[PDB]
Amino acid sequence: APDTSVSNKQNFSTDVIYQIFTDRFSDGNPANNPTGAAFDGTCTNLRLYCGGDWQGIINKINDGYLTGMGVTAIWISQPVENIYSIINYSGVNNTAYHGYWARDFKKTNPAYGTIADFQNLIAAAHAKNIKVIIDFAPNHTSPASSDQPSFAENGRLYDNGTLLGGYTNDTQNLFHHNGGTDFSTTENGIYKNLYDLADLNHNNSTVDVYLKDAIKMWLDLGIDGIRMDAVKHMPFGWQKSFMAAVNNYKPVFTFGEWFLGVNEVSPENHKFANESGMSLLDFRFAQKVRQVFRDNTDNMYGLKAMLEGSAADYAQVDDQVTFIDNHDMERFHASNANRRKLEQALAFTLTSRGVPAIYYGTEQYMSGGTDPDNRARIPSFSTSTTAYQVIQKLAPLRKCNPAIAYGSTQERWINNDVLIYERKFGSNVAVVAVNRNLNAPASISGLVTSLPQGSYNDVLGGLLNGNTLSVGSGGAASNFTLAAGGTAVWQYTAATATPTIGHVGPMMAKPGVTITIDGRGFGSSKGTVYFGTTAVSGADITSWEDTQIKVKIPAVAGGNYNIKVANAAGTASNVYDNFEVLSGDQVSVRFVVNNATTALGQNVYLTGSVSELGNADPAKAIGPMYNQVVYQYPNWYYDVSVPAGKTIEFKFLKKQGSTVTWEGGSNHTFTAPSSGTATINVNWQP
Ligand SMILES: [Ca+2]
Ligand SMILES: [Ca+2]
Repeated sequence: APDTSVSNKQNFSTDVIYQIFTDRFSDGNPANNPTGAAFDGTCTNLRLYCGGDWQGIINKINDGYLTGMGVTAIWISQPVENIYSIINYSGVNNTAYHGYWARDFKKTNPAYGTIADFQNLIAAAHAKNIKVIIDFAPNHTSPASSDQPSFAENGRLYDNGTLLGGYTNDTQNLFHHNGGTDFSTTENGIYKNLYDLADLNHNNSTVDVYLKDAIKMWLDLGIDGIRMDAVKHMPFGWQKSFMAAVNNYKPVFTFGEWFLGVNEVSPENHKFANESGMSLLDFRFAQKVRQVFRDNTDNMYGLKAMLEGSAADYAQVDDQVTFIDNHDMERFHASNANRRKLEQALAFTLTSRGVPAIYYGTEQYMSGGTDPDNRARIPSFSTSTTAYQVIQKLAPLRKCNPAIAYGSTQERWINNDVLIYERKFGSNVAVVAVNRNLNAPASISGLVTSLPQGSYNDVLGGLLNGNTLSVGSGGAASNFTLAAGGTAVWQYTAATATPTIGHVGPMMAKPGVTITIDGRGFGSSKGTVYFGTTAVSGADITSWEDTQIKVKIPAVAGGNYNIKVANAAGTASNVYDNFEVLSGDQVSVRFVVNNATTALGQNVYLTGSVSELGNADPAKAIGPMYNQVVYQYPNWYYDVSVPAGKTIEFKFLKKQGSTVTWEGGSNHTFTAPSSGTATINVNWQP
């Protein structure tokens, strides 16, 4: 099918996701309502159980509210069974209405619905061209206390009914026991508890296997995507082996939550997004958009710079999940005023790079503070709101215009309160002019674009005070007046001649796995897929359309490659870099090194005989390794996803500045496991 089909689990750029907090959306079946002190019919107490369930969600689907909006995907609350306990925090009673306090990843939450209810959810949505993304929190279980078993549910972890263990008396070692986290360091915040949430020990074979088994169950259910929780509070090494597990099996678009504060740029966030095998939330995009349209703590210059920087930092920026607000921030809309700001941001976000998300109720101009004041129940389902329209107008541009789903981003006109950017993909253009100044009308002159010559009517139909554009020869738009707080969208579409790739996914898998190349001008006739230098043609190319191709990863050596297509004729497309062919199925193995003394700025990295280990390249070495929590310096440690059932030769190195000091002697060798975790404790060879 076309890259624009509901069937495409690997691509989400052309969609518009709608983030729904299940319990605060629609109550379609009163039956599953929690009782007693855990329920609040009125939803007046934003910390109890309101009644939101899968049923209600289906009800909004077939009723037109969702589809009307032009929404194409829904990311819901964690489907899994949560704890029933009614925890009390310094007086206030709380619940797992949020869906993060899990007890059993193999069962559903009765409140949300039953397996059937869920399956009904997947079928109801699929029937309408709506994708389904589920939240999955493999980080912790629930709140617990080592010294107090009776509190809550002792972070107990079940396995489809059969009790695995609990925080207290963790003899199996399913959990971590290094106290809570202070967020001081990336390492510290991984191996230590988050508040009171009993951290899971993925280093345990029992926990690693089980979790990789829970997601599959959901996989086989119908989900078209996952939303990893606390991707920052989980061992990067282990996450990659998780992704490897999903990919090598039933690949699906996966993104995670790596919070970012105002003006916050983490080189670590980039590396995770780039190499993990999954995208992340675009806090970088979101944080700035707010400073530019809501709190106004930066100008369009701050906006442009972000757009540019981000574009080079993330290897697959067209994979980041953009938004203006969510569960972890207050509502973009200030009760106080000017809704035009929200709408401008809304306009901004849906016509920009990446996959746009929309927090439920945003189209209703919802207020509130930080959680729980940002999870109130949707106050109405009216389709007359200007924000619903705006979404209803620009949303489908991701499906109809490719420059918007795969285009690039270039500034073309800008000052303090104005920004005129253009998306460009093949012979597809689109220019979005935005005037944030709410008190003045901007006068633009000298604006140049890629649009052909002719008139261009504002897609928004003057909805945001946007005008019709007059583009003369050369692409030199006439002198027009951008209305105050105005917003306009002119675009140009056209058949694309040469093969152009706009997407690839999964971006990480072993040989045999089937990838989904997306773009335009591939031709209706089967061609050939090049994986670096190796070609792919014939029966190994499961499918070929003008928009999307489906080939099987060739039997090549694990490592980074380039994807490039050549239509039946022989014409070579554009190159798509950063594809990782794994040496095979993966496992999470923790590496240990003794007496690795060092000096300031000098750290320890790990390299090895596998692509997964950097193939001996020091530029591609693993680390810097950790050395404070689990193990203490001079002992260094690190969790690395390695090829399963393979004899590996490794050697440690130390780096300080650009200078590398190698380990002495011959490589240490060991044999990774064909399943589960494993630890390798060795000593530094002088
Ligand atoms: Ca209900
Ligand atoms: Ca953790």
